[PDB]
Amino acid sequence: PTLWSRVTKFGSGWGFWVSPTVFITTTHVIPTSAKEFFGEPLTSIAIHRAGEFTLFRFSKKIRPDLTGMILEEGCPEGTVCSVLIKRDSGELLPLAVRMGAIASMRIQGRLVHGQSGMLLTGANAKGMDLGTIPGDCGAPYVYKRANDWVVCGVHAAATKSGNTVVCAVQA
Amino acid sequence: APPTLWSRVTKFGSGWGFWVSPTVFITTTHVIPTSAKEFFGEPLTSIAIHRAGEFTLFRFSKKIRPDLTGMILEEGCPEGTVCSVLIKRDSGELLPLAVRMGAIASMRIQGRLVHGQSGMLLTGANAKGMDLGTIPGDCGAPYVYKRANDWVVCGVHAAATKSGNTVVCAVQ
Ligand SMILES: Nc1nnc(-c2ccc(O)cc2)s1
Ligand SMILES: Nc1nnc(-c2ccc(O)cc2)s1
Repeated sequence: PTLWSRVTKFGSGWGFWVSPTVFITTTHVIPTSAKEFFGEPLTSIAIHRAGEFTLFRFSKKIRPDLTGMILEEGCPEGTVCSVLIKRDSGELLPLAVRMGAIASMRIQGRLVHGQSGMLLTGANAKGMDLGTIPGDCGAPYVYKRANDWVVCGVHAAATKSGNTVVCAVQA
Repeated sequence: APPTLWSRVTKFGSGWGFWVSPTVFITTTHVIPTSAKEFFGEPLTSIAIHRAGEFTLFRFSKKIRPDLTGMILEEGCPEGTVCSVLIKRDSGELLPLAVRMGAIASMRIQGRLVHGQSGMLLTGANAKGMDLGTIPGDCGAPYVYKRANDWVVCGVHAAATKSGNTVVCAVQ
């Protein structure tokens, strides 16, 4: 029983199973041509979009091995989240992120709205194993609170150092 | 981390060891099977053993891993160096956990006395549990870091606190 089981390759990045029926990802990684996802006809899937945040709800249990998790709109300022990065190499890369305010930020030429954060590995990501790269978009932001894991958003963007990041959030 | 470093990480006793060269193998002293009289088809008598607390080095009289080149082993690393701990987990999953290295320290952990180079994991607020942190079976996994032009190995996983971010690297 692991959080990592819920991180799934999806379009040009990743997504996360909140429940047996609920899948979250970053809008810009979703395929733009499709009749079905995970074997289910697109005609039977509810899609809820808010900027760079997308939620899918399926009409049957795709992952009945899972329990439903808490999903919240971002987290308090100063929370140290973990971004759960999967790589095509086979690497699992949980990185600490100190979270700040919600904002519209300029990132490599584009405007991105979500919760800002800064990696604790700091300086420059120097090595692919201490920061994010473009293929990582849709990875989840999580933290432990009392006994429960909380998911509060998905990886939307990062500056050239790979050290300022944006977490797209619900609503 | 490069495939040539993960190929050196070998399942061993109750954890792992690390091939520094074709003839040199390092591990954490407490993962060694205390009854073992033979390793990789060689008798104990044909092997040189160097032991300093939780650090153990094996030197063989012939090439066990001829596919490898010798790499640099140092005695810990400068304070503030960021290392990866190269942890293998269930079914080809590779978990290179980020750690900021601190001072040489002596601690009591789970009642046991441990000595080596302390570090603070950079994976979450606290690393309690297997998704963000280390578990007993991780002991012996190597601490590596990249410099300008190459990679260095600077010790082996010896211990971690109950419910915190603190780990200890046994050093030469
Ligand atoms: N549109 C929706 N917003 N939240 C939903 C949710 C959250 C947590 C769960 O475990 C399952 C569903 S549905
Ligand atoms: N006693 C020893 N300390 N270091 C050794 C070493 C280092 C790098 C190598 O490639 C091979 C051996 S032997």
